[PDB]
Amino acid sequence: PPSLRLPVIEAAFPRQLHPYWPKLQETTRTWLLEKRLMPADKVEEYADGLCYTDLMAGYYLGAPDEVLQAIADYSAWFFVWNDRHDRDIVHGRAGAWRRLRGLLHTALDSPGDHLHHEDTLVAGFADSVRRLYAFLPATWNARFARHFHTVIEAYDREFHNRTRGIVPGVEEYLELRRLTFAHWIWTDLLEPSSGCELPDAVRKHPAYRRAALLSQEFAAWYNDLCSLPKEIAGDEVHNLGISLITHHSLTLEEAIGEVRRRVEECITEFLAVERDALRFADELADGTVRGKELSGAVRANVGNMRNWFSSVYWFHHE
Repeated sequence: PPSLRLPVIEAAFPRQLHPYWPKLQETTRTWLLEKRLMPADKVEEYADGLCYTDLMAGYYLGAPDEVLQAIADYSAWFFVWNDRHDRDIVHGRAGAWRRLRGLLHTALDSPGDHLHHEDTLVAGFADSVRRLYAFLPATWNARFARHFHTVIEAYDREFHNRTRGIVPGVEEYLELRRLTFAHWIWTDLLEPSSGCELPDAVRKHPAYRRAALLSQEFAAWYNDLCSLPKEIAGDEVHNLGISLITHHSLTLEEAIGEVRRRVEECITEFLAVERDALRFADELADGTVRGKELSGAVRANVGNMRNWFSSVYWFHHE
């Protein structure tokens, strides 16, 4: 599909695949069934039909197998939560949504108290979170939590928008989508994948931070690009293209053009800033053992920021 083809990705971002990929799919399918997160037909479709675990296998290269599996299971949980959210919206279950919203905040802080919750979606959350908390120091766990609390609240904003038929302005949508897509969660997960919690001064370096953000922007905006045409009109669904059509009087074709332009700007800016981020990685190798460790971690994470582009792109195409 010409609107969806990106010659730069095909030329410049060779696909990578974590060797654990076959076991990843089997184990995630088993986990989804064990936690009763979705019925069998839906679980088989997710793991075996669309093979969603490949998205993670093409992203977090170098992760230990246990970390990758924890990420894939969390990402599978996230898919199920999004489905629940959409269903709550379509059927107006404000009460069930508010309850879930509050339960997820509570379980994020104390997963242990929620492993056997009556709501299997909450129990599955608690199990994934508990597992993700076992890899790095509590400082990383608290950052993941702070970021995820923010994601939950953004889902609540989208709930009220969509149920009341409010289409967010373009700039309002960009900001919200950074939260509902969970940009900063996938960014956080780079660190257990490379075995190192990065100090604030390192991950807040402007080359690292901008590289990290652009990687997520591409994923989110390319997703919106792929799905815009077949989106259901028109006020009760969030998509950059729809905000443009609604608030900028664009036609569908024009909006597709604007979303694609933004996507390409993301790729070309990433190519420029990635080089700065890799230079920073080298600069961290100041001769010491610790410097070598940090340098390798940043280099690995920046490599994965790049891998996300091709993982996302080829997943949509295949």
